[PDB]
Amino acid sequence: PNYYLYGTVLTRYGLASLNHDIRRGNKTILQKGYWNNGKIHSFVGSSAIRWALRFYLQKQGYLVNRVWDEEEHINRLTSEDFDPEKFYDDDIFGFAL
RNA sequence: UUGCUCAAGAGAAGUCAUUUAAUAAGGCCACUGUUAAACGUAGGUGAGUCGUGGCUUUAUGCC
Repeated sequence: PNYYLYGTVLTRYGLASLNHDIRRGNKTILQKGYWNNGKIHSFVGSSAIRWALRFYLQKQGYLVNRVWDEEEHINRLTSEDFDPEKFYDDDIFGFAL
């Protein structure tokens, strides 16, 4: 049967400066917009969280097609052809060429 | 003085009276703009009115 895992996770309190918007001028301003009650809330992109999850998968030793160098800051592909059967990355996050 | 010399085709008259291009018609039925992504890191400003009034020590600032 089809099974789904939905979840809302709440992070710990602290100072935050993540996923900044365009660094126009000298300021590095946050990614902010409207939320409930019509007040301004700061946002963090979901692509960053997906990248963090993929990096966790890579660091834990699971076989992933995309590998982060952590030194040259370049993403390298283990195999040009995407194989979701073998790679955790392709199975979970999908792919598109 | 020219086969010439002169020489009005002239006077008057409504193309009129009447007539629906009318009756009827669905541009209709179907369509995902699908799939993937770290913001990394450095780019600026245009425009009035004129002589103390409630607080506060003139002071000097609030409305």
